[PDB]
Amino acid sequence: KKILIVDDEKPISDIIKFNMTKEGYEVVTAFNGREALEQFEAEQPDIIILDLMLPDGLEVAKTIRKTSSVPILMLSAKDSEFDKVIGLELGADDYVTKPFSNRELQARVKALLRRS
Amino acid sequence: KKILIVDDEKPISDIIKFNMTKEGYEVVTAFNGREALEQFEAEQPDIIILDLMLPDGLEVAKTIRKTSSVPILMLSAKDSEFDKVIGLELGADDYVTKPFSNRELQARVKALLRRS
Ligand SMILES: [Xe]
Ligand SMILES: [Xe]
Repeated sequence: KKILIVDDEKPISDIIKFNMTKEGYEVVTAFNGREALEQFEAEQPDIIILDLMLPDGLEVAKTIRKTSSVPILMLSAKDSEFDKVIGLELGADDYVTKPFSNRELQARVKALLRRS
Repeated sequence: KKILIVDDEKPISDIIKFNMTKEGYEVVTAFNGREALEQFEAEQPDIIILDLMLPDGLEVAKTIRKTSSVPILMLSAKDSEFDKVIGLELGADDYVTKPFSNRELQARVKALLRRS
């Protein structure tokens, strides 16, 4: 399976990339909203891990949902009700906060792919 | 023309109703998100003035846009960039803050109907 990690912090992007590669996923990366959209169209990932804050995540997920039902897992340091709810309502299938557990992230990615 | 005013404060709802009636609009009212949706479907207004905070406005406008291009003018006490931008991106044609000028509200309603 192919995962697109949309994350503007190269340290976090590398941790997720390393862990998904170890699990046997193919990884493509993007570091802003424009790159996320280009990678999305060109690579057709099976799942996207999308941070909410990008050079926004809300906007990327909105435009994606115009054409695609690809599962989106939103990742963010923002952990209030309002953040989670508006990520889910704007199309996220799931919303995990940072810092996260590597094993939980993996379990939640598999649960998204299982249902999809 | 028919205006649906979705506002959960009966004092503000009455000020807008009074002013739109004086301008020759037919007015229907709704005081929460559920009533807004019911009035929308049953009354088919030409325009909707939608407050953002309801017993949300963001959710109402989202679901409306699933089926309809009816012009939406968002009205709110929240006046930050983030509020305006996410109201517009979630489908509002316009975003006016409270307190507002009665004459400006009227001018902006007419400008929405002119283009539509
Ligand atoms: Xe958005
Ligand atoms: Xe929403």
